[PDB]
Amino acid sequence: VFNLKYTVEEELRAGTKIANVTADAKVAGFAPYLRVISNSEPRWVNLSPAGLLITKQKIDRDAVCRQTPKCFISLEVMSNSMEICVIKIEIIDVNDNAPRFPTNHIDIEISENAAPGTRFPLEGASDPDSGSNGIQTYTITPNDIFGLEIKTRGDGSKIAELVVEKTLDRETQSRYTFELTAEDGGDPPKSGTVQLNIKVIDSNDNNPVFDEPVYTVNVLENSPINTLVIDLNATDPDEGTNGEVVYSFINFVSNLTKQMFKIDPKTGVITVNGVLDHEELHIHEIDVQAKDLGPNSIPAHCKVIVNVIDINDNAPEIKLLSENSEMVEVSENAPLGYVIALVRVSDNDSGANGKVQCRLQGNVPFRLNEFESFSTLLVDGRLDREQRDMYNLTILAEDSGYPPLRSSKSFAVKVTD
Amino acid sequence: FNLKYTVEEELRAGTKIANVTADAKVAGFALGNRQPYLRVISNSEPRWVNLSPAGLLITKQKIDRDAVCRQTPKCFISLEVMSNSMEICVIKIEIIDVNDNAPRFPTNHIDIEISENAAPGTRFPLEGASDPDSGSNGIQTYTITPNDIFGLEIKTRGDGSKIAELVVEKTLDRETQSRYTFELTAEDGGDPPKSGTVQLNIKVIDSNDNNPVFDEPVYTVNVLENSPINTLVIDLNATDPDEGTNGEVVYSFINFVSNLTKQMFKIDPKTGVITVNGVLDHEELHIHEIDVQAKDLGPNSIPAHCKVIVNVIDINDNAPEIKLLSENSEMVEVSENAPLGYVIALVRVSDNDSGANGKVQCRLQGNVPFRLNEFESFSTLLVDGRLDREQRDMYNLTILAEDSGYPPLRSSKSFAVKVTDL
Ligand SMILES: [Ca+2]
Ligand SMILES: [Ca+2]
Ligand SMILES: [Ca+2]
Ligand SMILES: [Ca+2]
Ligand SMILES: [Ca+2]
Ligand SMILES: [Ca+2]
Ligand SMILES: [Ca+2]
Ligand SMILES: [Ca+2]
Ligand SMILES: [Ca+2]
Ligand SMILES: [Ca+2]
Ligand SMILES: [Ca+2]
Ligand SMILES: [Ca+2]
Ligand SMILES: [Ca+2]
Ligand SMILES: [Ca+2]
Ligand SMILES: [Ca+2]
Ligand SMILES: [Ca+2]
Ligand SMILES: [Ca+2]
Ligand SMILES: [Ca+2]
Ligand code: NA
Ligand code: NA
Repeated sequence: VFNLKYTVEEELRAGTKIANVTADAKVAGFAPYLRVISNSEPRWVNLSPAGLLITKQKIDRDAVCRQTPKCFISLEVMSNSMEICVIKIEIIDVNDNAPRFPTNHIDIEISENAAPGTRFPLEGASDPDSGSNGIQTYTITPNDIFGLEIKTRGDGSKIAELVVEKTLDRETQSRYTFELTAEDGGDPPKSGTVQLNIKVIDSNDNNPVFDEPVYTVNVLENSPINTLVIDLNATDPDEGTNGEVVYSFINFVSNLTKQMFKIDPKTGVITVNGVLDHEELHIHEIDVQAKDLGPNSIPAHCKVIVNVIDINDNAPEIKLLSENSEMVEVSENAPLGYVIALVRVSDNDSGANGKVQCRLQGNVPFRLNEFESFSTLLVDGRLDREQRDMYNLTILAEDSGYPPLRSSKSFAVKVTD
Repeated sequence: FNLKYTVEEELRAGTKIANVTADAKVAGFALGNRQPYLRVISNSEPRWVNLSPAGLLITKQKIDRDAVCRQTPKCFISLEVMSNSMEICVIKIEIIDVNDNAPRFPTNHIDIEISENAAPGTRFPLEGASDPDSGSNGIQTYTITPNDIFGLEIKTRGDGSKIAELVVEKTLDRETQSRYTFELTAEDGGDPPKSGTVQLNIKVIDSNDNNPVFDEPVYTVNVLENSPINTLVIDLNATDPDEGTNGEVVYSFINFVSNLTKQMFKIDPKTGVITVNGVLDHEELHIHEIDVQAKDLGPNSIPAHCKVIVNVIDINDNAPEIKLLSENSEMVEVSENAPLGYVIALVRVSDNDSGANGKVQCRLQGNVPFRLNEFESFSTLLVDGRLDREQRDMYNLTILAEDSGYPPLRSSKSFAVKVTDL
């Protein structure tokens, strides 16, 4: 009641003659000669009454027991009613089934600025063959930014995972592509492969940058509403909303500044939005922020100095300084340059455009004379009042601008003794 | 013709500015017998300064120089007076500033808000104060209560005024410090350098800078086969220091794990509690490899993975099995004339259950006209008493088979056995 043993390969076509067992039954045992009782998987192996042990088909040893060492089948046979024996048939594995990959390729996503060291488990393959003939190494198309760690399992199954070697950046490289191979371990080691698409996702890692921290532009007073002041710009390399800068004024900034100026948020054009006045205020300073729409925003800023320019938008003004500012008087015997009154040569506008000169109408007994702050009305000749009591002067005064402006203070002058 | 004078501001009680009548005489002016020696024609803001019939020049108010002329290096009253008759005379009063206005912030509190992840050299502008004093009596500098992480840069503008600007001197981290409170104060250039102050509230806002750390990389806990639904395999943990949403982790499997894996195992996505969810079986499959990811709900996230190995435990749930190895399933034949060890048939003792739970003993029924003889993998039905066909043509035998497990499982197979002649 003793055993036998026989090796046959797999994937070997039908009827392939494994052993003549009638001759072997002699060589250490007893002597239809044989009757068959029990064989596992008779799909594979039939016997013959001649003692001939033949195969029935191509064996898919990989199918019925993938990735395992020694996979045999056995059977029991009886002599001419005599004692029995066990034949065991191990099915040696061929390197026929090469590495598979389920998908043809796989996409994966990684946030930029993931650390150097980060890992990603990705395992996928199939090499149904067992032992040395199974899977043994995966490997990437070698590069200086992405490496690989095979981690060897307790079974034997070589799993792998994707290490991130060097520091990452989306503004530089926004996607990578690699070829990922998977190898066998047969004398002619076979291998399929797959493409690997990496996609480097946008971290809001830059913040708005201004060209210079201070801008210094000139604009004219009483300007039209919606006239330009400056188109600002803040730069962001980041994707979409993580790079979509938006602009704003920030402080109270003199509540003037709020309603003297408008701002387009999406594009950074500071517009006029009110009656600018030199003679209200001669310079403006506006604090402008600009942040991205992303998360962890760090707004950048600037200051914009608007030097507002004087236009000649105010006439002159002539005030007469006395009791009764519509009329005055002096003597018949009034001497050389009796100062009868002072007057104000007064203008609001800056410098050039508010420098007043003033004559006196026509040929007249009264002259006029200037000093720094005001003007001295001083007589030139004398009235023999004898004939004529009064005569009502007007005083002419034009500023020195363009287009220049005027005004005139008419008043009276009788004479006494 | 010309006279220059000087008063301080905020001087009540009509203080005596000068005696123009004396100073006109010292320079040389009209000796009018007539009484209003000087006649006042013009004066900018008479509200402040009233002259006198007898040539005095007295004041009329606590003058506020900072009101009418804030932040400006000159603020003059000028007034003109004609002689008794003949000549004119311009009088000037330069009002000197004194430090009666200290700096002032608009509130008593400034709440700002920085993000973590803001680099060193990042800046923020900030309003400043209101010192309507003039010259150095105005604001000259600002200061933060000094520290190692924040500082200030004051920039001095063309106007003369000083503008402060909050710079971020060193690398920030919420997880270690989430709030700073500082004192922002603003100084004069006064003889007593007067100085008001205000609170600053930096508030470091959470960036999603951390990604879950798993307690280990490979977890390995064992569960019984046929174990019922919701019997827990392992409670997992991964840790995020970050705030709220950016902190809140969720747990799940990732790959085509094994279509079975998901059929057998749940996982609560909030807690990291992998429960059971199916008829888990040893004789189906003895170990699994569940691949768990945990990522934080929040911006520019990085996930974190681990591998839990669940060893399934063979319990004695599958029976023994007794397969007779003859062509006829239920009966067997043999001659009455047998030689005391005629092997009539074979039988399969067999059990799925691994190791000890499926190693099977097996016996006959009672009294033994025949006998069974266990070998490796199968047994052999030999004979014993070699009996007569004339008395008993047939017997109805039964085999027993009990495994070496607890609770111990047994089954049986009985059959007939007629006898012939040869
Ligand atoms: Ca095959
Ligand atoms: Ca093979
Ligand atoms: Ca292979
Ligand atoms: Ca980047
Ligand atoms: Ca950005
Ligand atoms: Ca980016
Ligand atoms: Ca104007
Ligand atoms: Ca003007
Ligand atoms: Ca003018
Ligand atoms: Ca004052
Ligand atoms: Ca003052
Ligand atoms: Ca002050
Ligand atoms: Ca941190
Ligand atoms: Ca987090
Ligand atoms: Ca954080
Ligand atoms: Ca079972
Ligand atoms: Ca079991
Ligand atoms: Ca059992
Ligand atoms: Na723009
Ligand atoms: Na947990």
